Amino acid sequence: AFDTNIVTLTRFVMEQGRKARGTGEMTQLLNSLCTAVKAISTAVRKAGIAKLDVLSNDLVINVLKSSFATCVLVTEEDKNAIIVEPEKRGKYVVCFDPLDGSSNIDCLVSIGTIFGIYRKNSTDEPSEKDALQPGRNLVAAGYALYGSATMLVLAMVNGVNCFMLDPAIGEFILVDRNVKIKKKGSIYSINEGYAKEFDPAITEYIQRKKFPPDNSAPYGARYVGSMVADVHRTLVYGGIFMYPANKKSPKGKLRLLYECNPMAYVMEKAGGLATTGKEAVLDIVPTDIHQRAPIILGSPEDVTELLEIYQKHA
Amino acid sequence: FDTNIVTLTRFVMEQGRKARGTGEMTQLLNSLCTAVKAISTAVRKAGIAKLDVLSNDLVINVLKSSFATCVLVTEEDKNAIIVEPEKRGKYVVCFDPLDGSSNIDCLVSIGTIFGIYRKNSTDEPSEKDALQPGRNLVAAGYALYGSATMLVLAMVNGVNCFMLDPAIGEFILVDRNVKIKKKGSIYSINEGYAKEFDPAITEYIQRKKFPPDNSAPYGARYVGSMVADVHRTLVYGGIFMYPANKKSPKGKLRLLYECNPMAYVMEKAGGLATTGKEAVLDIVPTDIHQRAPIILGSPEDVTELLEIYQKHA
Amino acid sequence: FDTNIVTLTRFVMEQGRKARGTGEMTQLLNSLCTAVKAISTAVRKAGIAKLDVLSNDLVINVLKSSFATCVLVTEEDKNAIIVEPEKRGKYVVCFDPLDGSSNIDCLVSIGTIFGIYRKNSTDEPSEKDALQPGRNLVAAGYALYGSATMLVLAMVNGVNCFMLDPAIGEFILVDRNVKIKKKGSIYSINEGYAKEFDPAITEYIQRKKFPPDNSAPYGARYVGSMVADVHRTLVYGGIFMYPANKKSPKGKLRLLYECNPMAYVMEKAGGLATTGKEAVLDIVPTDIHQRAPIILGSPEDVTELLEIYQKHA
Amino acid sequence: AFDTNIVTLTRFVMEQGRKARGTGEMTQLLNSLCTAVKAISTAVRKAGIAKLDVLSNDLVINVLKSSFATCVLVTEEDKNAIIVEPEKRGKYVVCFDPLDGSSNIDCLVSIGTIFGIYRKNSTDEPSEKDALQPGRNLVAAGYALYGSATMLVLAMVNGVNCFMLDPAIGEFILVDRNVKIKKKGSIYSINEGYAKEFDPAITEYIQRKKFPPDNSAPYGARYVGSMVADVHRTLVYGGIFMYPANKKSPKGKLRLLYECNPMAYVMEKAGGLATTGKEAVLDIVPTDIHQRAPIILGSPEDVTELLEIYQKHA
Ligand SMILES: O=P(O)(O)OC[C@H]1O[C@](O)(CO)[C@@H](O)[C@@H]1O
Ligand SMILES: O=P(O)(O)OC[C@H]1O[C@](O)(CO)[C@@H](O)[C@@H]1O
Ligand SMILES: O=P(O)(O)OC[C@H]1O[C@](O)(CO)[C@@H](O)[C@@H]1O
Ligand SMILES: O=P(O)(O)OC[C@H]1O[C@](O)(CO)[C@@H](O)[C@@H]1O
Ligand SMILES: O=P(O)(O)OC[C@H]1O[C@](O)(CO)[C@@H](O)[C@@H]1O
Ligand SMILES: O=P(O)(O)OC[C@H]1O[C@](O)(CO)[C@@H](O)[C@@H]1O
Repeated sequence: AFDTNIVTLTRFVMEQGRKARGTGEMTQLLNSLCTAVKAISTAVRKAGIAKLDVLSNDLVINVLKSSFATCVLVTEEDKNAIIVEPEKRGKYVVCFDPLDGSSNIDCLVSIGTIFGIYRKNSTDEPSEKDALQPGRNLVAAGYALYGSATMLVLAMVNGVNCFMLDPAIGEFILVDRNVKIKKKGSIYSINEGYAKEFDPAITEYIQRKKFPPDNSAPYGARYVGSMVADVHRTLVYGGIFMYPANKKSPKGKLRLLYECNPMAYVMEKAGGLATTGKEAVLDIVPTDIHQRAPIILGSPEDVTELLEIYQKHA
Repeated sequence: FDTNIVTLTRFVMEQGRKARGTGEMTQLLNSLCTAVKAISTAVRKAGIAKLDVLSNDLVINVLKSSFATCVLVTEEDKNAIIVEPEKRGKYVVCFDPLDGSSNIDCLVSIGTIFGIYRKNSTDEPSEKDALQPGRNLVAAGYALYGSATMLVLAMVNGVNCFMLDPAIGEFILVDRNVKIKKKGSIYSINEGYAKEFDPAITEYIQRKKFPPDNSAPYGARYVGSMVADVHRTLVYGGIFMYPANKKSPKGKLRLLYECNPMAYVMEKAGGLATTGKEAVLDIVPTDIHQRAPIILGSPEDVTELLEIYQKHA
Repeated sequence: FDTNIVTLTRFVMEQGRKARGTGEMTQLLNSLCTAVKAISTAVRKAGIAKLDVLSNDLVINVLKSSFATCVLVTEEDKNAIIVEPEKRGKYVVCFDPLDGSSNIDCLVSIGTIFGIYRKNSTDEPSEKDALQPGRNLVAAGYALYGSATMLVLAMVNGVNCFMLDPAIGEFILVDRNVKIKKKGSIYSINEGYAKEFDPAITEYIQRKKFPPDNSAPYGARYVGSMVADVHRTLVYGGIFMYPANKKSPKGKLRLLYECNPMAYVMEKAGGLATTGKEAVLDIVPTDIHQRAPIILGSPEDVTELLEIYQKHA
Repeated sequence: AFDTNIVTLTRFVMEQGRKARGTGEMTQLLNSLCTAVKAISTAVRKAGIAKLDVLSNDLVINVLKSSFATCVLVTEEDKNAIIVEPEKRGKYVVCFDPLDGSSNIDCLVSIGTIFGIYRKNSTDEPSEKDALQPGRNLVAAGYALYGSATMLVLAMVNGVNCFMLDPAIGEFILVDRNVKIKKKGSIYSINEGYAKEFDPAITEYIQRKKFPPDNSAPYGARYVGSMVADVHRTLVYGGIFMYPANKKSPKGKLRLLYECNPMAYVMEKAGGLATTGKEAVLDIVPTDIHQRAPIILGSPEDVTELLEIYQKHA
């Protein structure tokens, strides 16, 4: 044991970013983010022995500004975009959900940090307009799951890679390289306590998973109620995850910039699909930083089956 | 930096003192905690570089070494393990060393479940000493390997929750005399089995989604890991169900080391635990690996479901 | 991933079983290990963001809570602590909770030293029960907080060394029945006290540097922390000295909780421990904070120095 | 607790290196080195539960080459300088002692990693000649002490800073900023088992510390027998550390490039002095990568007192 050739997230992003002639900024940005992720992981691991959304928020803003790689930051927590001080500005726009579903801590349900990184393209002064790009423009996106293990999943133009935090050295080690989702899965994930408010396409799809017409075995249902936990299971095991709109949350619950679009970019770089039920989530041009969206994502055939049922109903 | 920390060892030692006992339960839970920490560290790095097997070996070894056990029943072993005379003590332990190990690929929280009986007869230790009603467990609980490692322990005196402090390797008392909510707002079941359900489960699920008294509908959650789902049911209230579907008409979950521990914890917290026909804890087992249907959780929610079972007679 | 790990708790429990005892020594060293891990974590981050005090409070609390002690003697406390009747057990423990705490500024390895006696009288617990010859300790040792945390434990059966595995928070048996080398090649003393030495220490130091039989000279090492210097003397052999200099003419180090533990460990490993006039362990103490001169280490090296003390009469 | 504004070694070197318009290479180099330091720290912390000089060596070479910041590496272990593959070359020369005094592990004596970093100045092809610069040219030097805590001490042109590894997050936190050694100390550190072979200046100096002519209190002696442990005590507490030549190790024992010169640069940036007894260690132009040297270092007045005794004797 004592491996002499550790592949850390920093080393990985460097061996790619160097083959691309990049300015070192991305490595710094993500190395910073990793420091915040280990700090939150440790706090969550001791939380009952020991508001954490708020402390997590502050920590992520402070390591991102000190990376000297960012210029506009968008949080769930902060009402308006944070524009970084000129001395510390670099060229990226980061949109992040710092501690997704923090009420789930009480029940020890695995929660996560979700992030999306854009490059600032304009010549003008950093404003929140720099944050209003469609998901399609993301240069990197991902999440950190704080579970039985801490996994950082990073998607960049070349594919999805998983890194697991080795607790003894405080480093994310590359554990799965260029991940791809199954074509067709066997689990559907949706909160069925909203049955009453679902649209017809949704309702027909669930019945087809439970009562397969085709008289195969019905799908298994799974719903942790933590988006990072449910998307991680959908990525490694396959299947479909659905948070559509239901009358009483008419534009969906999840936020387009820092929950839906990071997950949709990961899904797509893994060979999966992500849609509202009408358009692809990554093509939506955002008009508000806290804009909400329906999302259905997962294995290509499963999503395509629900898209055909949506087509049928309009 | 807190100087009078209550650890699981201090806690169990002071309760045992009141029994005017031998010290054997404290030796036992002390050893079990060593195994729990080692499985926790293993799951935390399961990826960097099967586990159910090592977990099984580890729990058996630390328990044989405690000088507190005489019969051991594992999910992994066809027959009960009888402890060597020189290491025998008075307890029978039935445990599931790493429930739903397949779940580790997806980072789903899993855990160790255990039930401890006292051997009461004078003849040689055997499987029959483990074939007691769950109502006769002297202690039970589970360790959850999740974003934090938690050990929940129920004994005659209540349910207490201990969190592993990873900096000093000790389980610290963080929650005392846990009691479940009387009525919750979450139902937990694998609805992919919908065609396989019976009339009462099906009518109950339906009235959760479409509430007759025009109430708020229940939220649904189903992690797919018994320890995670039951832990949320304990701290948040609600109902968790794994009834008989026709592919598992006795139920899926095993009575001695999955259903009975969890049911003993639920009833100690003021919750209820039923098959839909009898109390889980009052079933008299005939095979150490027999399965049972389970419905457990907040009292009003489980009663409601029991009233749909009997309004269906 | 090793499934039958020998922890200090398993080790002490199986030896105690042979005594047909009460289980009290195991309760005691189990609690002391909880305190040792917490002091270890504290020293490892002493810088990020006094400690002798918290260390002292922590050792007293875990010991009062073990139900195994009745008198406690600390470096930090003017008088012996008598344990409350409801928590009293049979042992007297004298300990130094964080020896040479000033050394932490320089990252010098420091440690906890302890000696355990059995209270033998029938009258109420008092300081007099701690005023026994070191020869009558039933167990002694130290925990070194260094690049690794090590607990060295000596009891009637030998010296064993246990290393803290920081991933599972358990002390693992890594070295069994440690015996010192008969003759070593390192002498350890604070030579800045050179004018204060006596004739025999001065002639001995001189013959280490300029060996009369034209031998190899000894290496000198002096960490300035009793636990580090004595630990190197145990694993590597040699001699360690803190004789009386005229500013400390009784010696500096305290008999009950620094000299006697270390001397009991040395004699159990086959080493010797002297003041230069008597065996340290046979001194009958009159004050719980009295000091003594100490010279301990490999048998041939300590004898040689004893022959320069008597060739000086 | 849970501090939201953690100052890590990476953040520190970045906030300096950015004010200097540097290429990001130094941050990468030292971030790499920190990964190797945490890995060795953890191995040493479990060594008895569990050649490590050799494994440590390999790990340090592999993280340095992957930093894309180095071109020539010099180790105690390897006979000749390691020239890095063109794809991975950057501009620094690193000379390192990977696990100083590894025999001291058996006795749990604190040992360390020592490093010196030069910039390659030549226009020619990386060779070991790039490593043969006098200590005066070092752009950064330092050490990692694996003790009761792991401390990384880093000296750069601006001063000496201490960082302590926080074990829970795997990060070196800045704990002492712009450190300076005491002018005059009260401890002298030398292996006096060599008394017989010392030169007259040394011998006179030790007697003056034990039998102060001036009839003050004699100095205290301390000698751990681990250079990193003894230099760290000399830096924080003051005093003098001496490893001169004694007949049977006639050019000193310690190596000029990766033991003496990193320590001499730290001492001097802390306001201390480091000398052979004849010249300043940092002005010696090395001719062999494994060249040995006398070194006496510590508080300015203490070293100056021994230098005057050396002057007297020639
Ligand atoms: O209770 P609901 O409405 O099903 O919410 C679940 C969703 O809410 C969150 O907890 C926060 O958005 C997500 O992690 C998850 O996908
Ligand atoms: O020390 P003993 O003999 O094992 O007795 C402990 C008994 O006390 C309890 O801890 C509660 O009084 C029980 O769980 C157990 O049966
Ligand atoms: O996939 P299913 O059929 O819903 O079963 C999940 C159940 O099985 C297990 O994975 C193993 O018993 C449990 O942890 C869990 O409650
Ligand atoms: O369990 P008890 O009564 O405390 O006895 C333990 C005794 O056994 C030993 O561990 C060795 O036989 C002693 O150190 C101690 O006095
Ligand atoms: O500075 P001195 O006088 O050599 O004393 C060092 C001794 O004092 C202590 O620091 C405290 O007793 C010991 O650890 C050590 O052996
Ligand atoms: O035994 P000696 O000759 O005093 O050697 C001590 C020196 O050797 C080393 O162990 C290795 O060079 C150093 O850490 C230390 O300064």
